[PDB]
Amino acid sequence: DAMDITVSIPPQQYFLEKIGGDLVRVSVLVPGNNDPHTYEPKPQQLAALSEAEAYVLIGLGFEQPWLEKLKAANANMKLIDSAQGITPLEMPGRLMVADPHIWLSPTLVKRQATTIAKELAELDPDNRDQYEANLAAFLAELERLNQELGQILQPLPQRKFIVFHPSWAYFARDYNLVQIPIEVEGQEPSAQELKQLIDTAKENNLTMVFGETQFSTKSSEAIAAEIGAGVELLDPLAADWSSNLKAVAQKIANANSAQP
Ligand SMILES: [Zn+2]
Repeated sequence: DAMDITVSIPPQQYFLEKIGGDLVRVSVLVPGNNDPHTYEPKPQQLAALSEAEAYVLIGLGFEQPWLEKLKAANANMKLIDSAQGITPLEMPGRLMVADPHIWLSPTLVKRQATTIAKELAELDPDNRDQYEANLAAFLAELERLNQELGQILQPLPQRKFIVFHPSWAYFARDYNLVQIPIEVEGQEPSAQELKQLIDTAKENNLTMVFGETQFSTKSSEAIAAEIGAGVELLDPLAADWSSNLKAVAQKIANANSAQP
């Protein structure tokens, strides 16, 4: 019957569905409207883990906060580090911690899905073919999306974009963009740092402040007001992954192109 796999975030469900089809029944630990960095799994969720045949970790220390509770919920549960074999980027803040947001890189997702499929075929060999097949289809979908995002951003005069939460480092890396984070987690306590950001923005004529759906937009609205730019939201946990990245790229493009 359908194999019960659990994942940390909505985007992973997208990948598991593409790879597993009706052979998997995916459960998500962190809701899309929540900040996974300060998320605490609920008791009902820990209880349900006893049925999970495996759990797909994002890796790179993303699940560290509840990593142990997971093993305690089920030691038999196979932990799938979907980030293995990938060279990570350093976090914007402290330059000695890996950046976990690799699920927003189409190219890197190819690797993530490949690790998932390989692992699903080990627990359920009979369907090894459907997994490898679904994987191939998905990969090709990825290269397509990758190429599509490239034609939207490549010609953009402006390569920098201001974000609240720094969750697009890997995405901005693939398409030669630079995210300027409003939030930090261990950098310089310079209370005026946000002022340097505003002046840099004004001089480069940045026209938009991209806040994240999972966080308050207060500080982004203020920043934007001061820079004279607009405020838009990007949803890094959107379940509708593929279509979401395209909308994102499109917003970037509308903001980083010669303006009216
Ligand atoms: Zn994040």
